[PDB]
Amino acid sequence: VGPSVLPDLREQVEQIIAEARRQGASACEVAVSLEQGLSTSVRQGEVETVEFNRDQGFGITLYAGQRKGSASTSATGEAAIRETVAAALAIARHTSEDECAGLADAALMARELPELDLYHPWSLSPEQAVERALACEAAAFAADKRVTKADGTTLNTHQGCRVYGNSHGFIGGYASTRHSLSCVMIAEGEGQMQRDYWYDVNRRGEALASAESIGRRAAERAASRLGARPVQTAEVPVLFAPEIAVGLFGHFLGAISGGSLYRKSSFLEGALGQRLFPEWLSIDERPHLVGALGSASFDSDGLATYAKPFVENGELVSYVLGTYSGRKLGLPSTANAGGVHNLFVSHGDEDQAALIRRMERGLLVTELMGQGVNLVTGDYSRGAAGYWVENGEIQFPVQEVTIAANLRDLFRRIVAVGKDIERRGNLHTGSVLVESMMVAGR
Amino acid sequence: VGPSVLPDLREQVEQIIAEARRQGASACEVAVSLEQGLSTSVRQGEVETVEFNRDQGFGITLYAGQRKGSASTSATGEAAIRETVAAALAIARHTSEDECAGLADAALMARELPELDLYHPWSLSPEQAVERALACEAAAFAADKRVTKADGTTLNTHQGCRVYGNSHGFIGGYASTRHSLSCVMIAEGEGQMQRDYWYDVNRRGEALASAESIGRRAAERAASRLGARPVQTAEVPVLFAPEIAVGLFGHFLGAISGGSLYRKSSFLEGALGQRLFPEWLSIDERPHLVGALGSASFDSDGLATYAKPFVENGELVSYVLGTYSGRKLGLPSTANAGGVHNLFVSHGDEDQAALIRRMERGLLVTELMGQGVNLVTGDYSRGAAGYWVENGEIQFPVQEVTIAANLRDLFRRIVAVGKDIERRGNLHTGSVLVESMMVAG
Repeated sequence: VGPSVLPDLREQVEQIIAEARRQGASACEVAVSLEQGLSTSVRQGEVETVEFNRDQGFGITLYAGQRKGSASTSATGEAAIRETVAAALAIARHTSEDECAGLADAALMARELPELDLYHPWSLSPEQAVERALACEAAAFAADKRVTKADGTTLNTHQGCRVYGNSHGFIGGYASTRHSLSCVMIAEGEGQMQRDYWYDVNRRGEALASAESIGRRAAERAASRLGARPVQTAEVPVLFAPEIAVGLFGHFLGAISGGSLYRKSSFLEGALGQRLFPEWLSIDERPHLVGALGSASFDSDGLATYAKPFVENGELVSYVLGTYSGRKLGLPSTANAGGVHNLFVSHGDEDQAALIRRMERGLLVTELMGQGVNLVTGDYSRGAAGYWVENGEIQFPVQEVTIAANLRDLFRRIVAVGKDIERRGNLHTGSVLVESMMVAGR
Repeated sequence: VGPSVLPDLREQVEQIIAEARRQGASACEVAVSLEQGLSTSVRQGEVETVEFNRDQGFGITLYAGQRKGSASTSATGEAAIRETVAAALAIARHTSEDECAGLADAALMARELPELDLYHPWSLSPEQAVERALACEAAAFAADKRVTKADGTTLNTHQGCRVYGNSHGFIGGYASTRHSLSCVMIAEGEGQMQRDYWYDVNRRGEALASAESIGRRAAERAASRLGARPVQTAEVPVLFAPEIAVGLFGHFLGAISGGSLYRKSSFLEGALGQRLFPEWLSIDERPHLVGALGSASFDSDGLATYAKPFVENGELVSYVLGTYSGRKLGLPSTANAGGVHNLFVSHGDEDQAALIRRMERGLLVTELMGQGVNLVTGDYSRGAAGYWVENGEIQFPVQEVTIAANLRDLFRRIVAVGKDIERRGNLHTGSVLVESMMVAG
């Protein structure tokens, strides 16, 4: 599973497309995936599993005019291809016609594909996987006498190849890697027991934060929570840690995606051209970053991806749409069939410490809990944990509180975005200072 | 994919074991899985996907003395077996010795295997699949003017075959089938949007509750929630709806499983032989039920499964253990490598309506939220929703409250178990009336 195999997979995709044709299909879309890697788990100094995985499959979506049919299988080979295609068509021929259905026009298929350098094999023997996973836990325990237990420490290293093709003649494919190391620790103190973790993800294993650093960090976090208590119900400013900030903007994205929009299940429906954020705030996508964890050179329709803004000086200038979204809404695709890639929120020059100082007083949120977000109405209420701030400092840990606001207002009330930017996924935000929110606790 | 295909999978298992031997592993364990079915989704009267799946794979766990390794693939053939076994061994040979590691003794492999009749293909064209999924959503909307939106209604019908083997020479395998229809609805009222759902599951497609009945129910449930409000903080009795009662006993199971126990991460850690429940309460396992959703004739070590109690007259008479658990704890296996199969909590003759009455005043819980359960200590706190009861009737819907207690005390405080028994999974409980809990709002 490397670039070296990509050619076999192209050939496989060609055969699937050809078979669909032989069987009478109007058009079709095919995806093939190979993946393999090694996954190591440790706990309380014990190795629990060390496992090697190799997974292959393909899925096809077919058309019989305006009728649609899908099928997938992990089998390979001629009979399999014949069997899977025949199934997609049994469905296509017995389901109904969709006006919006069918591939993008052929002129729209990516003409060329940048090299995104996503493939960095990690030479990692299971002996070194176990060595590191254990060095991580041990650094946790070694960091504070009060960290007395662990949930898993998991080290994951994987390689994959994906190829996509359609009846329009498009065929595109890339190989990638992803390595991660997560650590989950339990600490006891002040009449209580508290839990936290840390992790890192990188396409190049070598760029992962040291196993030690990840462990120390999961431990400090666990320990800092000891002695958490509620606070007095009050409307105060709230500071979201970068990794919780990410989820917020996730709700933004969901709300501006075609699916939500045309299902009339989005608070942001119709918001194109509106000020949803502060004048200084921009949100923009950069799909071609070399080595990035969210890079992609084409979307799930096979349109070329391109750099673009979604929010510009506070203003929503674009929804996130694929071909079928666009047709549903009477708009063009934004070459985002399958979502965004490498999203960025613009930020100032202040770090979390600076932002805490600026907040003066309020709630720093480092964890949220529950399903309290309604995308249809923007209504938001979630359990939360973190630290209370006063006189520009962290006074003490907080738990058993809930936070409330409408997202619509929340986004308007963003006071700053920090330069303490998260790098472990597809959405780079720093910490987010919100002017005020309803904090409730008893 | 059914019984006709088993012998091919046996043969495949044999080959893998042989190939393990060829590469010099001391012993091994192999599992092969084939699965296929149809999955239909509908939403607001639209069809969103109709898809046919077919998935095959195998996994092997190898030993090199007291050293252990595992690998899996979904590929097939002489080269896939060679490459996958080679990999499990590369790991075995480069990881450390575990004194407790290795298979169960050969004497213990299941000598025979009852016919559990878990295989009931559903002749369901995608045309019919879609007809039904839609008829379910339509019944929901038709049930109450206030049910204005939907999340998915999903219909799944699948078939599988599993075969497992040992280097001890044990080989065993069964075909099964599993069909479900779930419906998720949204109501609007009273300043509110409320979400709820209903579903059914059965190995026989025809035994599923009608698509209409499932829809009506998801809608009634969504609608009943409109106007939910908090209640005043108080210590009071709490009645768990059967489907939430399942999750409770799940914490109990987790707590008496080998892993929790030897990791010293269980509040029930020395509990064998103690009263944890009312004298009248018993919990027992019945793995051989014909056609049940949880039936199994052998565990993940290949020991024969058998009917047995875990709680007898309120007393914990058994943990849930596999061979590796047993060794860790210095105890025999309870033929429960991979968990329990078809568990039952004993109950009285009262239904949910009867238990509401008996409770007189308190909180009926029909949903929980938040990962608020500490199995290490038993501490429990969770977001909850349902209805308030007074004068033995449901007064109004409740939301934005939490419930708290230690499970240790909670289980001691069980007043009764309803006969409204839950059938859609591995755990058959009725509604659970708890004497008192801390309700906060």
